[PDB]
Amino acid sequence: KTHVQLSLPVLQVRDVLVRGFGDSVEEVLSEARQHLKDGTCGLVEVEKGVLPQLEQPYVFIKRSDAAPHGHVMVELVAELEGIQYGRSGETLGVLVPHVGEIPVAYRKVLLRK
Repeated sequence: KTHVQLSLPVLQVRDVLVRGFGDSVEEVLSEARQHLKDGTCGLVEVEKGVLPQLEQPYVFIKRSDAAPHGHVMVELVAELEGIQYGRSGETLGVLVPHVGEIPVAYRKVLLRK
């Protein structure tokens, strides 16, 4: 399937134990996609002070369309030293590995895979 319905656990930035997916734009997009497939991917909602507490490169989910079955359509865009790889809509948050942190909410998304 080109799209997969996911429910992503929303994590508080200060709870996150593994603060990025790796060391290159290509690696973080790779790892993010693997974790999304394996149900081991969390979402941190971006506000003032959040991104400097996480590791670059960043992986965002961005709204790709204006929402089947409550699931917002999203795609992956990476960022490293102020350059983004991809072009999409508004940021829903930054993806991180999920290793058992307690979420505050779930974000229903339809991921372009």
